[PDB]
Amino acid sequence: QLTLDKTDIKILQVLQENGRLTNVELSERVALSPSPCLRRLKQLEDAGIVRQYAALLSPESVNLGLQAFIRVSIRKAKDAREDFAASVRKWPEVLSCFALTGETDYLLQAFFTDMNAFSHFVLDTLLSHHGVQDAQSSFVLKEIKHTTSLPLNHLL
Amino acid sequence: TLDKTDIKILQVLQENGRLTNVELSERVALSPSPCLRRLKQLEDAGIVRQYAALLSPESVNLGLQAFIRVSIRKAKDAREDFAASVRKWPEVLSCFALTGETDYLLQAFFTDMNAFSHFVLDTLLSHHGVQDAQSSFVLKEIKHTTSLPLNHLL
Amino acid sequence: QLTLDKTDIKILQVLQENGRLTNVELSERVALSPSPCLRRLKQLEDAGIVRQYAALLSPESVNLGLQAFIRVSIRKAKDAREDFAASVRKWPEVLSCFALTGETDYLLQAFFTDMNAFSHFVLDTLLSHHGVQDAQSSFVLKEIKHTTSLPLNHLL
Amino acid sequence: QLTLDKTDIKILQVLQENGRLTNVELSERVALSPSPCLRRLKQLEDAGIVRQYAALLSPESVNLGLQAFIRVSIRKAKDAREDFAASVRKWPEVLSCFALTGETDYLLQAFFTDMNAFSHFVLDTLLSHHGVQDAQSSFVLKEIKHTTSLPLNHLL
Amino acid sequence: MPQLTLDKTDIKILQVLQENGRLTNVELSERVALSPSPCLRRLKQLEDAGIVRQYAALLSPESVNLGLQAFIRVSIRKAKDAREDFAASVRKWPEVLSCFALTGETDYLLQAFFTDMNAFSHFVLDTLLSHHGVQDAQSSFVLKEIKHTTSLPLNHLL
Amino acid sequence: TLDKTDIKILQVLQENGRLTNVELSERVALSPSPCLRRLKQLEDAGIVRQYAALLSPESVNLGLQAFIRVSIRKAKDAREDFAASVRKWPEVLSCFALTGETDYLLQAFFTDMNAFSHFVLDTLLSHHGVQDAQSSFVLKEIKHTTSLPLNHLL
Amino acid sequence: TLDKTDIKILQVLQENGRLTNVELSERVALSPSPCLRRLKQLEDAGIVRQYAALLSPESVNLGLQAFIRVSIRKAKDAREDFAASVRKWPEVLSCFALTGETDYLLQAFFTDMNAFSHFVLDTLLSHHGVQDAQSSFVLKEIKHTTSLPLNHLL
Amino acid sequence: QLTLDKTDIKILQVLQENGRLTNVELSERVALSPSPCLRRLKQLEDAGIVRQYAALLSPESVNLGLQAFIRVSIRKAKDAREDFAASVRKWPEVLSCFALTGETDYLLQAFFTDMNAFSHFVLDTLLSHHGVQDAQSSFVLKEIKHTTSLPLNHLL
Ligand SMILES: [Ca+2]
Ligand SMILES: [Ca+2]
Ligand SMILES: [Ca+2]
Ligand SMILES: [Ca+2]
Ligand SMILES: [Ca+2]
Ligand SMILES: [Ca+2]
Ligand SMILES: [Ca+2]
Ligand SMILES: [Ca+2]
Ligand SMILES: [Cl-]
Ligand SMILES: [Cl-]
Ligand SMILES: [Cl-]
Ligand SMILES: [Cl-]
Ligand SMILES: [Cl-]
Ligand SMILES: [Cl-]
Ligand SMILES: [Cl-]
Ligand SMILES: [Cl-]
Ligand SMILES: [Cl-]
Ligand SMILES: [Cl-]
Repeated sequence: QLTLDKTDIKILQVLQENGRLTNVELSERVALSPSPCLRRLKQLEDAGIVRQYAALLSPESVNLGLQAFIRVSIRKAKDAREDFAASVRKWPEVLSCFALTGETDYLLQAFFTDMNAFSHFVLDTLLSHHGVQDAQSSFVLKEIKHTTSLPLNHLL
Repeated sequence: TLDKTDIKILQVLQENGRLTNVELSERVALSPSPCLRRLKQLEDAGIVRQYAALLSPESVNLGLQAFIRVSIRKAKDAREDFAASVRKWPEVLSCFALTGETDYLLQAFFTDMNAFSHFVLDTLLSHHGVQDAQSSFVLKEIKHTTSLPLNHLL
Repeated sequence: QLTLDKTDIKILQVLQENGRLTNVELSERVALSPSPCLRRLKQLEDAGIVRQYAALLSPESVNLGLQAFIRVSIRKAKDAREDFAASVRKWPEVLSCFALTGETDYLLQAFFTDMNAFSHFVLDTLLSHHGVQDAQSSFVLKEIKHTTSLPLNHLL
Repeated sequence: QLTLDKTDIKILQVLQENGRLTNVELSERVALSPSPCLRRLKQLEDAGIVRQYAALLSPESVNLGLQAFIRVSIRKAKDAREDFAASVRKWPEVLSCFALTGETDYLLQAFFTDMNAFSHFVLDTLLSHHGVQDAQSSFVLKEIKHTTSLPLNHLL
Repeated sequence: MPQLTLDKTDIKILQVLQENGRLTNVELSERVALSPSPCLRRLKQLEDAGIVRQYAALLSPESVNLGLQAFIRVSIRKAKDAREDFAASVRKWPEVLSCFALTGETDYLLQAFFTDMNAFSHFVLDTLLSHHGVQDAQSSFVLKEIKHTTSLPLNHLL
Repeated sequence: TLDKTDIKILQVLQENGRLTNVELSERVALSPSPCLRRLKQLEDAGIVRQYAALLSPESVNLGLQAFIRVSIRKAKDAREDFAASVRKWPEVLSCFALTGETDYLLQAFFTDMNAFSHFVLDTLLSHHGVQDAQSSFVLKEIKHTTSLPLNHLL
Repeated sequence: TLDKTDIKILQVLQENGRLTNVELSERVALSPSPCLRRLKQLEDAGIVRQYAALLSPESVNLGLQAFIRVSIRKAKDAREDFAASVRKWPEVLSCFALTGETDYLLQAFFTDMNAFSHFVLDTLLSHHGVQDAQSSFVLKEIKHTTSLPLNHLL
Repeated sequence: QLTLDKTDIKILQVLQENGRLTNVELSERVALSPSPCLRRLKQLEDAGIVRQYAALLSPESVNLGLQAFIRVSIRKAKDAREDFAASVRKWPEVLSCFALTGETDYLLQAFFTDMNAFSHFVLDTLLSHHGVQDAQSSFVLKEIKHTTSLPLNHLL
């Protein structure tokens, strides 16, 4: 079970918040010299800790006013879970999809311009999928918090 | 005014947040200087809100991922107080007020059930604004990206 | 109370579909001369059988792309229902409100431009009303049928 | 499309509540001369903003004392949704039907003389529809508000 | 114990009376192959034992214009003497024929009769929901009666 | 057509189906013969449909009262077949097709959970027309009368 | 039939199942021979069905305790096939057919959510007789004993 | 902590099923001499691995023919949880009580002679507890499986 030191956590905490920092900029943030700082970054990156760097966008800025959480009930037939998994990976409007432990078989998170766009997706793609028994959706009224930064204080 | 090129820039940067302008301009078929102008404007307008290192939960021993459905107390200030506190809980990555029976959906990460339990009993349910909560946990990730769809703009 | 016959039913059927027929046009299709037709229609109005003539609009034509069914739970406090009723009647986005027999205390039918408008209303107006314990909402994916015409065949 | 101003909105606000006003009456209320007023209404009709004029009746006055909200669960089979939609459009007791985003696949609003008539409809027509999986209903205890007027001032 | 107390002919008497509560002793005795005197003694024991708790005329609801039969699910408020106060009021409401505290999510299940939905609505809005003990109620209505008897099964006593 | 006196007759007999005409006459404030004649009209109008002895469940070792919520199979004749079977199960006193989520509500009596369990598992759930069933049991009987309200008729 | 002393023996042994007969008899105020006779009769009668060492779940790295609500498919032998399988799943300690909307409630133990996920996805949901399952997890154990109440017998 | 080898596991597997085996019998089972076996068991006890030895009884043999699973809703005040836990620990008919992650706050497992006894407990002890908001229950129709033995193969 992974264990990091005080400054390696600091590095990871800076990178999560600012994925596009030069080494000097990171060095300054974590209180190291660029050489030791770069050396630390290597090993973290080489450990698989960092899986991707991403630009995160404002959904409103690209006319995606509608954010849906869709609860999908899967058909109880063979390959339905697999087939559905495969299709969801090819739907760009669905950002995330998890098999969950409760009543909802799959929770999907998806973005749309408006309800008309959402309606076309649900009726013409989602519910028509041979592996999908049913779906029900709720929508975002307000984003309270949304970060991609994982908690790391358990590592110290 | 986002055209085919602005969209491509956005699509490339969502997948590869750490691309050099050299590689960016190449992938979006622009000379370096026009490309750097476009990106900067996209950044200044707030279309690009942040660049982020995305870590692997497993790699950092966060094996338990929770979706917590929170029922808020029906009292003045509860919603604000709760929102204010959730912003200070680093195990909670996102919190959305929703349109259905669930008032707030939280997505959070923990090492194991023990850590989750300490959070729920001693922090979440003990918050004066929280009436109740129930949770589900991830059995399997089928998909997870931070990339928004952009095709509707085209 | 009026006694409605074949001809009165025909009048109501004709006007439910075509509310703006002139008396001459109405009289032409119902088997009453224009004078008795005029008189009978005023009787139907005066009896409260015809409660209103309305122009019906297309929601999409006036940028109302979001139609919501809002299930509201009322607080068990004195005046909650009465204060809620009074408020609902002054909320223009809300077209219909019915106290119902099942688990939902009140069902509201409302129109909005988009989810953002819906959110402002739910958060700033509905959920902040002192009589309102909670709300949950569903939205129209597709209109299969929508008429204002009541069935009248049982009267024949 | 058309560009709507205060006067156009007023024309629409007035006709939504007073569907049967003569052109002269309408022109007096909206502060337009009869000729321009006539032209303008034709344009609003032609644009599809005004889709119908209807006499609205009192359900009680025509012995339709039971108003049902029916939540219908559709069978997951090919053509079930379309066969159901086709049939619903031929059932005069059902005034509206909407496919919704939540747990209910379709919400129906229907009027009946009484529970007897409801029960005949449900047992002999609705639940026996090959496309219908199940139905459950709620009935109106009290009407708090019921209008057909859409809110328009967002256009100003 | 009833198994000890009641024999095959005492069962027969209870079955007969459950279906035909207005039989004289001579009639009852004739259907149970008993003489009036013993038959009357046996019935007396059954009434004194509390086995037969009541005789009643059962009416057709439709014949008295009671077209609406409701099953009402009531949630009690968690307060001192909410349950007691509610039971007291429900015992006074003639439209409610039966009320049970149940083991599941529904706190109380009520069975009630009304002429139509308007009368149901007046009861619910003005009487039931206004009651300080009542947190909430939700109701279903009979589409069709498949079976309705008051006769208890007695074969286990044999 | 029913007047105040007809209402009194039905009210009285609902509570005591064994009352002699003499006693009934007194309670409804009629002479014996006009009272006997009114009651025959009511019996012949269908208004009185039955006279019944009502027994104590506890007295006959039926200490378990169940309300069973049955989901019917969505098939031709599953309803008709379930209905025909229910009519032949003496432990089931009442069965109604309802308007809500519960397709059929059955009211039934058993000695104990043991006998209930045998009924549920070997008779109810094994029926071809039964999709599922779930049950609640009586904790306390607050009220139980067979008497209909009649005040609406006056 | 169980007298006051038999009850005492059962009370003591439910809490201390490995006591010597000498120790046992000292705690019930009996000589060893009578105490030994009594215990043997209780064992022969089937009253004491087993002696068991009880373990700390956390001590053996079983930090996740699950309650699994399983819906059985409506098909011939599904229930029986599901029962037989459950009996061969060591992670499942108990399984009850219940009266409410949950057909079967299982109590099971796992090291963590990863192990739980494997069991649910690869074993449970893949069983032909399982239509659906949903689970909850222990946040805190408030009380857990194996001792049956015996005061009703006194 | 105490690190378990295969022979410690075998001791636990054997004693979980037969908690009353003598040291001679236990050591024979697990392929040890009596003395080492005695020491190993003591250490497993001292480490808290074996927390208790128990005589397990047949519920039916002692007239406990009703087994209930009680889903309790706790009153949402700071005192309710601790007061309920304290009271539950003193109710012998409740064998186990767990706070769960789902909608049910606490799940109780409890035994009674019959529905009379259960009802008395629920109405007069449980529902009347100041910390209990509500409770709902299910009952065992059939025990498919019931053991106290934990699985231990993950340790091998
Ligand atoms: Ca599911
Ligand atoms: Ca809510
Ligand atoms: Ca409600
Ligand atoms: Ca659905
Ligand atoms: Ca309840
Ligand atoms: Ca149903
Ligand atoms: Ca079930
Ligand atoms: Ca809860
Ligand atoms: Cl999966
Ligand atoms: Cl929208
Ligand atoms: Cl909020
Ligand atoms: Cl559709
Ligand atoms: Cl009605
Ligand atoms: Cl019982
Ligand atoms: Cl011991
Ligand atoms: Cl043993
Ligand atoms: Cl875990
Ligand atoms: Cl043993």
